[PDB]
Amino acid sequence: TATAQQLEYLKNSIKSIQDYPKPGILFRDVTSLLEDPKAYALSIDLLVERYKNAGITKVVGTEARGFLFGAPVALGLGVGFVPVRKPGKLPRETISETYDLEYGTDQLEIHVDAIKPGDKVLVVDDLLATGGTIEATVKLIRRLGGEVADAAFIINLFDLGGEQRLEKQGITSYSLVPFPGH
Amino acid sequence: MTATAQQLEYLKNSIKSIQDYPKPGILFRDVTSLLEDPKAYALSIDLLVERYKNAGITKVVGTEARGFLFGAPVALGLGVGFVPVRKPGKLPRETISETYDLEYGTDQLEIHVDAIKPGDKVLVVDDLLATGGTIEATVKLIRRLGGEVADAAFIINLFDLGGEQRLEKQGITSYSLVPFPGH
Ligand SMILES: Nc1ncnc2c1ncn2[C@@H]1O[C@H](COP(=O)(O)O)[C@@H](O)[C@H]1O
Ligand SMILES: Nc1ncnc2c1ncn2[C@@H]1O[C@H](COP(=O)(O)O)[C@@H](O)[C@H]1O
Ligand SMILES: [Cl-]
Ligand SMILES: [Cl-]
Ligand SMILES: [Cl-]
Ligand SMILES: [Cl-]
Ligand code: NA
Ligand code: NA
Repeated sequence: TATAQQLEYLKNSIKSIQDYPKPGILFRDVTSLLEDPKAYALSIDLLVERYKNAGITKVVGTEARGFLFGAPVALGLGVGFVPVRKPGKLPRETISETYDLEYGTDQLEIHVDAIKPGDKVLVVDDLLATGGTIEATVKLIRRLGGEVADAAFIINLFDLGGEQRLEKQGITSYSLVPFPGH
Repeated sequence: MTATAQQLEYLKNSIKSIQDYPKPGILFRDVTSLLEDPKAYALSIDLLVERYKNAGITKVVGTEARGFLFGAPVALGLGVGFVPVRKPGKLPRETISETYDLEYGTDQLEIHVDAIKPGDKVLVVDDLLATGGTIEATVKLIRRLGGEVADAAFIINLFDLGGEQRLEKQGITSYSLVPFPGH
């Protein structure tokens, strides 16, 4: 759907920083896109347009960069936003999922009352790398009886194989900006 | 220009309160129940955008992570850039930092040096104003880069902790939707 001029504007809006966080890493920085009101609005409008007819009842966004894309997408779809958070940050009853980091593991939590049977959920995050956090988030949603088949991202690091990993869990990914490298 | 009684009631009733979180003797005001209610969440964003539509804001700064959920939709509603202020070691480009006092220790916030220019007029957004310590440090980051900040907006004001007065004395006018008593 989106024009060359639009996709090139979004790809050009994202700074890449060599040797962050360590030598030999090319970091894709979405904060330059957030600072540009044309790039930020275009990115939210394109994600909303993709899902306007999917019957989404809830958007789930991952802490913390995913909040910046999932919450505007919730408002554009006319639905509730549910955060999945690092441990200890949600105040009411939660469930937890563990996922791999580059170094060791960590947890994501969700409020148990945030998703129920008959919900259809979209997961939104800034960037698809391993897809570890998304696999964890999908497991939280399904444990509460929610349906999820869709994840949406600004950036797709397509050399890291996150998309095929999610396809095997029944998730279709939509991404605006593909970048090579790992 | 302000919430009606019906709107204030609806927003206040959309917020759940949790005793003895995150420590005993605090009554935690939880915005997640407002976020999950599309009527409450859209209303909250509409009321903040309306307040600043004529204020000449050039940038919105939102503090990590609950502030992101209100500052980002306000930035989009105003048609202006969003700048996150984050916990240390998350922002990848050149930063400056501020250290501030919490009840049981110190906390640190960072901002990208290139995100704020002299002449920028900045609105700061967070979910909840308590002592004002967090927003005070955020305002220092913005002012150290030459940004001009006269305005902070919140969903919730804990009016007993006098954050509003602490901020007005720093040239920051607060706009908050839901007042609650207590700490
Ligand atoms: N913003 C980013 N830009 C570039 N590489 C990234 C970014 N975020 C994560 N990675 C890389 O993806 C892997 C981490 O995967 P994950 O644990 O899914 O974040 C490592 O190889 C990281 O260097
Ligand atoms: N009762 C409370 N309910 C929820 N959040 C709180 C409460 N008291 C303080 N906070 C949060 O704690 C941090 C410290 O607030 P401040 O004292 O304004 O720096 C901010 O993120 C506030 O939003
Ligand atoms: Cl993050
Ligand atoms: Cl659990
Ligand atoms: Cl937070
Ligand atoms: Cl009360
Ligand atoms: Na490498
Ligand atoms: Na009007």
